[PDB]
Amino acid sequence: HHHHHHMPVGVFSRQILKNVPHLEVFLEDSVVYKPKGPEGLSAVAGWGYKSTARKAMQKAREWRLPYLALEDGFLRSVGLGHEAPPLSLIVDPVGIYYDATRPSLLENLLNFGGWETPELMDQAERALKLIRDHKISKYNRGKPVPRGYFTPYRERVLLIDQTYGDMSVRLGLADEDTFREMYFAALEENPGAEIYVKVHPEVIVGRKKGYLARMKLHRSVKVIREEFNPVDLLSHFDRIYTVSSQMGFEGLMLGKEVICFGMPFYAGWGLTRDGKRCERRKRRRTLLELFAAAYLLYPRYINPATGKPGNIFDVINHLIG
Ligand SMILES: Nc1ccn([C@@H]2O[C@H](COP(=O)(O)O)[C@@H](O)[C@H]2O)c(=O)n1
Ligand SMILES: [Cl-]
Ligand SMILES: [Mg+2]
Repeated sequence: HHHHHHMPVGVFSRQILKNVPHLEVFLEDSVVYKPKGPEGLSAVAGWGYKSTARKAMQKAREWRLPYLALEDGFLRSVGLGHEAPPLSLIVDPVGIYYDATRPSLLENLLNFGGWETPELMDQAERALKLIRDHKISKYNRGKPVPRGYFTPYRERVLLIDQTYGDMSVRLGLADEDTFREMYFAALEENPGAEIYVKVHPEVIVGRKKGYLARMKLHRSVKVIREEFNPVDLLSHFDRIYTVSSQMGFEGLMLGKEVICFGMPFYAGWGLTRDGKRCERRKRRRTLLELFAAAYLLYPRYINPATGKPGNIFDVINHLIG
């Protein structure tokens, strides 16, 4: 009893526990809704930058309590956010991975270490191979790219579109017009190539609007609105253009050349071609090291079969079946 406490985490939105019934399992603490004061609390938590989340941040500030930034894990589910609960959860008491304006737990892991062991790196190799072999991604919904869709050996590049309102854009040091710059930069650099734009799945299903999807591009540009498996789609390109999408890291995991126009969580470590700078990120990292911290250590996994705390391999085995 000396090594544990009964001090719960405060939240200011009932929507968190609604969308994540196993929230307390992820947090390893109890949750309480709208506490009137800090006494008895071990932290406050919020989801993204919605109104209620910013109120939680303010209370953390007021009360001098840690603020836990909660997000869906990098491996989330078989289905989009509105289809099922998340299979892993990111819980960041420092900042949040997509916010390049401050440190985050993930950035701290990458900068200063404390975790690189032969045993962990072996696990990372195993998990990375399984994800590549089984074409696993965040949502695991898309269909395969049929043979004949792409012309063999034809030069082509891929631009990744995102959802309007994505906080990772502006907190990744970019803005709405960065997507237009990314497009014309790709044109100028690849005069002989075909240009493909992949619309975000949430925009395909009509729940959100996109940046590039709303633009009027040259008729020769091929805008993809079919719901292809993203890692299957990526296999048909060598060079990827992205502002701040997680799909850029999925491309990096497949060894593609990733040109970043924002500063996402995986940029600034020496593995990407960066149009932005982040002086706070100093240590160079290999892909395996970046993957180990970002996918194995940083998220909190549940064993989908038991509802109890687990690891990345529990979710992988669940996604395969
Ligand atoms: N244009 C896009 C952007 C993202 N995605 C998928 O959605 C996930 C989340 O991407 P965002 O970071 O852009 O929301 C990606 O890791 C990828 O699996 C996609 O399939 N097509
Ligand atoms: Cl919230
Ligand atoms: Mg998203």
